[PDB]
Amino acid sequence: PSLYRVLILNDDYTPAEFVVYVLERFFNKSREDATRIMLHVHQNGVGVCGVYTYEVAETKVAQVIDSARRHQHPLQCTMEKD
Amino acid sequence: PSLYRVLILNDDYTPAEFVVYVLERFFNKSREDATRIMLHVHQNGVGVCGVYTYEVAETKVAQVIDSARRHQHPLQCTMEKD
Ligand SMILES: [Mg+2]
Repeated sequence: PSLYRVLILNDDYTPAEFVVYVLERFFNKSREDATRIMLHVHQNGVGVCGVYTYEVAETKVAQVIDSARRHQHPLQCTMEKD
Repeated sequence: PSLYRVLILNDDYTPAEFVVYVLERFFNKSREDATRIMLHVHQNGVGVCGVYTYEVAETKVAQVIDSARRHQHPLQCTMEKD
């Protein structure tokens, strides 16, 4: 079964603390891991949030976009085969 | 040790035609394949260019950044464990 990684992209608008919040809320990240991934996205432009089956990855991507827009942030989230 | 995927990230400055050029030249993509990946960059924010050993991935990333900046484009190219 081929799994899929969920990615978040950097942007200049979305607050760092919201990205940490998203990682903790939707990707079961510890505070430390969420902070490191957020910083990785900031530094490298993209970061890996988790790995799931195709349909679950689709769900996570959707949940992040929904949350982000309702929080008034343009945060971009997508997926790739892992 | 894993192989490593080379990624190109979207930005609001780099011409589509230059992204296609980079994919053709540095990642040996056919015109259609280069176009396909470029459109993924545009719509999803990131596209996969190729998968290589670590040192070769580093080389590709470097060659893309070198080419991009000399052509006055801010195109970001990075790598992740595949
Ligand atoms: Mg893999």
